[PDB]
Amino acid sequence: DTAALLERIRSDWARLNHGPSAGPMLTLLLLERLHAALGREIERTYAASGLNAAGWDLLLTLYRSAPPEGLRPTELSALAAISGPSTSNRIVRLLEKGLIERREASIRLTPQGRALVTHLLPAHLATTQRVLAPLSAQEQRTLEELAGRMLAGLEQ
Amino acid sequence: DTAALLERIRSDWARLNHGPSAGPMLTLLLLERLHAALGREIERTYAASGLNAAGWDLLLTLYRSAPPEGLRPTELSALAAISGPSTSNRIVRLLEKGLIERREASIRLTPQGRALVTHLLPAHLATTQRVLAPLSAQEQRTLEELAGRMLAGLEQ
Ligand SMILES: [Cl-]
Ligand SMILES: [Cl-]
Repeated sequence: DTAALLERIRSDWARLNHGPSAGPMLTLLLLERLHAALGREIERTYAASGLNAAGWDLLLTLYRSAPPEGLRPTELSALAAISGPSTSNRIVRLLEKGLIERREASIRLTPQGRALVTHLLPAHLATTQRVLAPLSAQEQRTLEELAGRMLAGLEQ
Repeated sequence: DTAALLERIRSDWARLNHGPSAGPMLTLLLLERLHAALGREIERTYAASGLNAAGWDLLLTLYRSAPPEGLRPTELSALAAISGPSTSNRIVRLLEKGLIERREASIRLTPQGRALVTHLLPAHLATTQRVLAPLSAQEQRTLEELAGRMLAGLEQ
C-alpha cells in the first residue's frame, strides 16, 4: 500500500461537495490505516508464540500493572489498551493456556505467563520503538498530546 | 473511562526499568484507545441501520470513489479505510442486503445501497467533524501529517 491515492480520495470528496474541507475524513482514514499498520507490526513479536493482540494485551497489562495478588476484572480492563468484542473471551482463553490464573475474583500471570512476557517484552519494546522511529522527540510528544486530547473529548 | 491512570501506567513501566522513556508505549496505548473511542462514535450514525463498521466502510468507499461501472475488488480495498479480517465477508454480506451488486468482477452500489449512504452521510460527516472538534486547524493538519508519516514508514 501507499499514500499515493490520498489526493484521489480528497478530490473524490470534493465532487460530493456541489455547493468545504475533507481533512476530518482523511485524518480518520489515516488513523484507521495507522491502526491496522501498527497492528501487523506489533503482532510479529508474539504471533510465533500463538497469541493474538487481545491475548497479548491482557498478559502485558498484568505484567506491568498487576500487584502481587492480581487485578480485579474491572480495574484490569481500565489498565489495558484494548477494550471491546476482541476481548470477549481473552480471559477464558488465557486461563486455558495456563498463562493466567484465578484468585477468588482476581486475575494474574502464572509462572509461564510471566516467563513468556519476559522473553517477548524486549522484542515488543523494540517494535514499539521502531514503529514510532519515523517521528522524533516532540513529534511523538505532540502526537501523544493530540490523541490524548481527542480521546479525552470522547471519554465524556 | 478517563486519562487519570496514565501516570500510573507510566510509573508501572518505570518499575520495569531497573537500570528510559515510556512515551512510545503510552503513545500507542492512547492511539489504541482513540481507535476504539472513534469506533463507538462513528458507528452511531449507521448502527440503527443494521450495518457494522466493515459494511459501512465499503459502502461509503463505493459512494465517494467508485466510477459508474464500479471498483474491482482490488482497487476497492486500496481505496477503503478498513482492511483486514474484519472485511473477510463484507462483500458477500452486502450483496445479500442488496446494497451492492456484481458486474462480471466489479462491485458498485445498488439504488438502495446509495440511498442509504445519501441519508446517513450527513450524520457521518457531522460525527467525523465533532470527533475532531477538540483539536483545531493546524492541530488536525499536523495530526494528519504525523499519522501519514508514521503510516508511510510502515507501508514499505
Ligand atoms: Cl472514508
Ligand atoms: Cl501497554
